[PDB]
Amino acid sequence: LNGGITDMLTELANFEKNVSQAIHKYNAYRKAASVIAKYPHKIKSGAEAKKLPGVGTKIAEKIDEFLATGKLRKLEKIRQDDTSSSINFLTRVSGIGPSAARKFVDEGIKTLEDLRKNEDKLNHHQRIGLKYFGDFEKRIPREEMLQMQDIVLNEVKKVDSEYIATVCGSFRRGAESSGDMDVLLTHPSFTSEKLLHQVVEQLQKVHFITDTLSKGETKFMGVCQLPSDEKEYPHRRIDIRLIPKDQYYCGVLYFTGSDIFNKNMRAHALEKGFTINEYTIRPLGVTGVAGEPLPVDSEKDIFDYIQWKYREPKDRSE
DNA sequence: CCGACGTCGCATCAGC
DNA sequence: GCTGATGCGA
DNA sequence: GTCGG
Ligand SMILES: Nc1ccn([C@H]2C[C@H](O)[C@@H](COP(=O)(O)NP(=O)(O)OP(=O)(O)O)O2)c(=O)n1
Ligand SMILES: [Mg+2]
Ligand code: NA
Ligand code: NA
Repeated sequence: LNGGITDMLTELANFEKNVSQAIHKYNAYRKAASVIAKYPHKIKSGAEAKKLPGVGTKIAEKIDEFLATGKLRKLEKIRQDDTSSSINFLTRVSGIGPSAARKFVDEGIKTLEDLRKNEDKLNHHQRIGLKYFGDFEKRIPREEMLQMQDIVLNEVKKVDSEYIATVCGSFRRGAESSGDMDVLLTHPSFTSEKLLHQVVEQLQKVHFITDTLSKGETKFMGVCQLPSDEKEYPHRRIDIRLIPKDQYYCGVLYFTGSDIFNKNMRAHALEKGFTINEYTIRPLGVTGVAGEPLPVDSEKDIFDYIQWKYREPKDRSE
């Protein structure tokens, strides 16, 4: 409905993050683009827009300019700027953030072609990002996510039948496609008071996991691909997080999302005397002092503690 | 007016 | 060599 | 850039 406005605010958001290194301004523009994306009328003026939470004076002014001229001078200008447009573009490679993109552009390295002929100036993550630049920008249809899930749940059970693994994120909520696969792993032997490596190893042995971005005792980030004389599947981003059993369901709730649904839930639990981080749910004592983590054995437990009726993953976009 | 705005695991760098 | 900081993508 | 104490 207001596609021109929300694209403009998303573009400005990227320049803030990537060129100006102004992360809070990036988040501001994104919040503004979001609140406007959901607004159920075609906007007529910046003043109409300013009524929304996240839209302030300068964005109301920007909308005014867009509506009257169909563009924004400042944006048109930065788009045409070689240095800035190249900086913003390089950050599309995974592992090249604002700072590595600035340095490349400083020394004349501006395009994927230039990155291709300068491998030795790329760290390991950035090579993998460049290798899969196009793949990493595709979404994953549900059907492939389900085949991916089949492999992961199978290999994980085969390594030790007492692992518990859950694929979270937009997939756990039932979305028709997904940007990545987030797997949450726990084992009854691991609580708060080798397990990851065994799983990653087995997924590599069956050639499901094809590259490693980073790997510690608790978190793996990397790349995987379904088996193929039909055209091969795109490489996909996979994360595997190993979480102590007593924190597993807080992890699951959180890494299931949505973004927005998380936020309300956290707020609802405040205005109920509980604090929910990704790890624990804790009570707030009569003056804001957090007490001990409360036992949690399922998602539902958390929902009870704060008297909300267990909400299905599919019903969690807010 | 003026500070918050999410917090953290891992890879790699910067300082010693 | 060791420790803390910073970049990055969550 | 926006919000709010
Ligand atoms: N800023 C953020 C980002 C993520 N999250 C939580 C909720 C998300 O569903 C979950 C995973 O983040 P995500 O993978 O970027 N988004 P999600 O999987 O829901 O959708 P897609 O990856 O399919 O685009 O972490 C959050 O609470 N705040
Ligand atoms: Mg996701
Ligand atoms: Na990047
Ligand atoms: Na990016």
